[PDB]
Amino acid sequence: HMQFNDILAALDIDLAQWKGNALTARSPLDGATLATLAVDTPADAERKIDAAHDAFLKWRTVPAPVRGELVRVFGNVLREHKAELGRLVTLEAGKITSEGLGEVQEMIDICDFAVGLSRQLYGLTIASERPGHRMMETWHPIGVCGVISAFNFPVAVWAWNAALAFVCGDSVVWKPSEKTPLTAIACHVLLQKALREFEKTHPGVAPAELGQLVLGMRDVGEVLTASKKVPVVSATGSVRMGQEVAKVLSQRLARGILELGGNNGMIVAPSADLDLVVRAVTFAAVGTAGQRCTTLRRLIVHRSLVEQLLPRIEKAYASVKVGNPLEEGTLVGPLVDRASFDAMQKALADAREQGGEVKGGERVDVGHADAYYVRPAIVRMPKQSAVVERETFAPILYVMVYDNFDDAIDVHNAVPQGLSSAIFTNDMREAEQFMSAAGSDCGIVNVNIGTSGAEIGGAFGGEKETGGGRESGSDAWKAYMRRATNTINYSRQLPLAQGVKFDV
Amino acid sequence: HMQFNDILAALDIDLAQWKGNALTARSPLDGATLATLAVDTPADAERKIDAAHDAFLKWRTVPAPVRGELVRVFGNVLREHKAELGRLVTLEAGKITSEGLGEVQEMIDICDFAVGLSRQLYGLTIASERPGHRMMETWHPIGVCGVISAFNFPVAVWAWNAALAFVCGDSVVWKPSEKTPLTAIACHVLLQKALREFEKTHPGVAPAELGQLVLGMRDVGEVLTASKKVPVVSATGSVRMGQEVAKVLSQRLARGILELGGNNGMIVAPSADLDLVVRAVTFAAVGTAGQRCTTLRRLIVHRSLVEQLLPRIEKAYASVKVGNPLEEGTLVGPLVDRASFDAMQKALADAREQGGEVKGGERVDVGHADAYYVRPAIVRMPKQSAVVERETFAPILYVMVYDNFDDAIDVHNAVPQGLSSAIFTNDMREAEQFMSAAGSDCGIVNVNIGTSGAEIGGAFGGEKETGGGRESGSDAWKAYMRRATNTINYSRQLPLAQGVKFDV
Ligand SMILES: NC(=O)c1ccc[n+]([C@@H]2O[C@H](COP(=O)([O-])OP(=O)(O)OC[C@H]3O[C@@H](n4cnc5c(N)ncnc54)[C@H](O)[C@@H]3O)[C@@H](O)[C@H]2O)c1
Ligand SMILES: NC(=O)c1ccc[n+]([C@@H]2O[C@H](COP(=O)([O-])OP(=O)(O)OC[C@H]3O[C@@H](n4cnc5c(N)ncnc54)[C@H](O)[C@@H]3O)[C@@H](O)[C@H]2O)c1
Repeated sequence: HMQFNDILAALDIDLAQWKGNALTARSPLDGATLATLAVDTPADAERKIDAAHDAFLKWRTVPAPVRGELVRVFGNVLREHKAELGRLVTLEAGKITSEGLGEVQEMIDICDFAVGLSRQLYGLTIASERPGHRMMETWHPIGVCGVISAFNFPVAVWAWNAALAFVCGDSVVWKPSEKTPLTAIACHVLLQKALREFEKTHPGVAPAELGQLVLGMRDVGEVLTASKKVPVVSATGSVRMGQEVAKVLSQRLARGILELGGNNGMIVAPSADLDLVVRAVTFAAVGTAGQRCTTLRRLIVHRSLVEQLLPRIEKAYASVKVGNPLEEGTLVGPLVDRASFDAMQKALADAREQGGEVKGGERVDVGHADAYYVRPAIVRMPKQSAVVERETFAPILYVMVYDNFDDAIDVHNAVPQGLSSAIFTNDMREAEQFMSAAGSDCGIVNVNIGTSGAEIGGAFGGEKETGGGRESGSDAWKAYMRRATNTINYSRQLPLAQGVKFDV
Repeated sequence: HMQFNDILAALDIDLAQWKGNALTARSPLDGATLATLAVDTPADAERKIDAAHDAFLKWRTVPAPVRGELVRVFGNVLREHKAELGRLVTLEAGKITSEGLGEVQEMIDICDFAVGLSRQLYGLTIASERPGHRMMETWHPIGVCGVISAFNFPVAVWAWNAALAFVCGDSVVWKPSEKTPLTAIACHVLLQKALREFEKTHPGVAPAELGQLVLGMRDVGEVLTASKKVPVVSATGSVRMGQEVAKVLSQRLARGILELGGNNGMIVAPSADLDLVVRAVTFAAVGTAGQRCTTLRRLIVHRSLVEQLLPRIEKAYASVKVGNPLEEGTLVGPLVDRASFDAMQKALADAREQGGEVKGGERVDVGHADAYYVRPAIVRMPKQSAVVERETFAPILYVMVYDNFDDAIDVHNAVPQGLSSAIFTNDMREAEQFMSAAGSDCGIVNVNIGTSGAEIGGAFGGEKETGGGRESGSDAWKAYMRRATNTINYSRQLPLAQGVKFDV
């Protein structure tokens, strides 16, 4: 049990430098104010973008393996402060202590992955059709990387973008969610510590302005997306946010990494391991109070399994501990705020109007009118009606029955989102069909592991309204750089004159 | 010498099936009407998009090597009709006979390249951190591929997109420039011939509606870009077109391959091979009457070379034959239309107001008031002023002097476009600096080969206002498919209960 001021002190955060009376930093745990903060003006945001661009001009000529060493040092700083940073994630995002720790560990893991990439950043050498010419494809730092992040992963989304961007020779301007500024301040402070350690061993190499933190409301978010000095913006959030950002990027022909909403489903086929299913369903649907973008929200269960499987899931649901995420034993912490609670209860009301039968979903009183805890809900639906197609960012699992596998695929694919997906089956034919071109239409398509089944090494992102961006693994790093095709003529041969007078 | 009706007959085009009184197909050679055509209504366009989507649903499960066989057959059909199709390109786009032939040969070359890709389409198998799990990245046909193309490469741009899209399991809906419909009709007719040959050896495999041709004005172009059944649109044209298309794509969170304008420059450094430079400059600047998107428009010449080099370029310029592109000896055919001529003369007027000294640029009378031939212009400019930053799609080469190499790079990079670029030097240090992160900012960056130096095997496209899309070589094919990250759990191990009641 570390108090809030102990956390700040252990992170070496001096709140006096960030205090103000513009932005209230609230804890979902009890609704209490953690601190009140100053915010950037639009002009402040522009100035920070100018400084990040100057930083980029220096950083882009630093050898990438040297750039990776800063990221390696940053990984070690995060390791040293993992417990306190994780606790801050719990206080501000409301997730249980182990998920706070787990989210910081994701930051650390991507640092080490990016260190590996810092010795790669592979283009190609390519055969040329021209005699005495050589051809290659090279990759180059692109410029300032804007990062717009959501409340629910307040540190790992930024780390995923910044580790890659720094290794790729970019500076970063970060505008975190106005709901989670304190975790962002902490990350920024820990980065400054990394830069100080790196400056000891690499004097003059890293620009002090490499990472920028912009705190505030829509006005500074709009400065960032409209800035002609920011050639790529990674934007994580709602579908509506992504549409608006993409419109601004398009107007100035800039690049987007769009990581928008999910509405993730699982098909449970007749041969599924039910002992495995009941656990995988429960944990993916109720984890983080249904506030992961990969949260399981749709369950498509074969008719032969309903009578066996559903009472087991209901039994697990009822035994899940909802409570303050600081307590040992808690599995489900609070929803982030009232708007989230209201949208949940509205979704459930819609579900009932649409023929659904709701279990769970009621509010859990913890003694605070401005803290919103709920029992996870599981809703038997006669079809995948309008409410099921909405992403309600809350623990609601809609259950639909299917008979024919092709029909289950169609139902699975019929929502407008396309982030993650899973099939539980032991039949290799169904598993492969689900992963095939006519199967799941999502960016993440898993077999016998739930919809949060993803790791550093894989490209992370989705299709359809999820926006098409990819982060983290595979060659996602290319989105932080610009491709060049180079043809080099080392021949002394002159082109044919074609009757043109070239003689001296 | 093949007459127009001979060309149609040899291509097996029955004009009676395409004739109408909506769209006039005009030849830039003499301004004459070649034919008057029917056009698609918005509803026609929607119906064709529906048919292409149905075609996609069938084609996406055809093995890619089988899909490549259709493209191989298409390549052979193009070989058989190369002379006549090339002649049609000359009549409609106005380029000289060898460039008409050369453009069709690009279609043929990309077919064979796509045949190779049809046995690849590589994703990854990737280590997983989870015991008893396997992870991989797979690629899948994405859906209908919209293709919007420009007048000046009326057949190769479509071929570049369609060869890859077909091999990648996509259908194609093509809306060619309203300025070059007849070349598009020919390509579509030749594709139908390929489908008939393929149907003999592969009965029932390829959907008849795999390729669609949409002829008409903005109204059908806007149906295509707004269609929710078209997940990717490849758009080749002006910067303004690309901005408008990208806005529509963004609103529905769809993917763009944007191939917009260039404003391509060459740095000539003190050690350059001047015999080589004078030829490379002349051919890249005046070729196709300055109507390539890679046309050389800006020359940044070291002061020590000006007195030697510029009279040699002027001498070559004056000897260039401007005339009807059907004539042997012609190097420079006509501008496409009056609007192009007027914009050229306006640019030259602006250049003079901005201190420039113009040579060439006057109209060449060929006896037709509606045919626009010009002498290529070369303009000595005191600086890279406002007119030089505009892309004027005409043969105007602006010449700026430089002293310091870093300053030349800044001037080279100061325009808003970013397609292709070149440095002519024998100094390896300058050549590498130009290709480095702080060098040319373009998508194509060449050494001792001009700004049209590109080939099938390289990714083709640019940065900045050029829009960021890539076509043809390297892994450009990924833009026609959707990535999936697959994690497969084949372990029998249950997750920890975490105190949740899972027992039966
Ligand atoms: N795809 C992913 O990787 C991923 C990861 C985490 C969360 N999410 C999604 O995020 C959502 C939950 O996060 P949220 O509630 O914070 O979303 P949100 O859209 O309300 O806000 C996300 C961020 O965008 C900013 N923003 C909003 N509108 C903006 C605009 N027009 N211009 C500039 N900035 C703007 C916000 O200030 C915030 O920083 C869910 O839909 C969830 O699925 C997706
Ligand atoms: N980047 C490349 O690979 C490449 C290749 C060839 C040409 N170009 C560029 O193309 C331009 C010359 O071609 P152009 O004069 O035909 O260009 P353009 O922009 O006038 O037209 C291109 C195509 O877009 C269509 N179009 C225009 N506005 C549209 C809209 N709002 N919605 C839908 N469709 C729309 C036109 O009908 C035509 O088919 C130059 O700028 C040149 O640099 C680029």
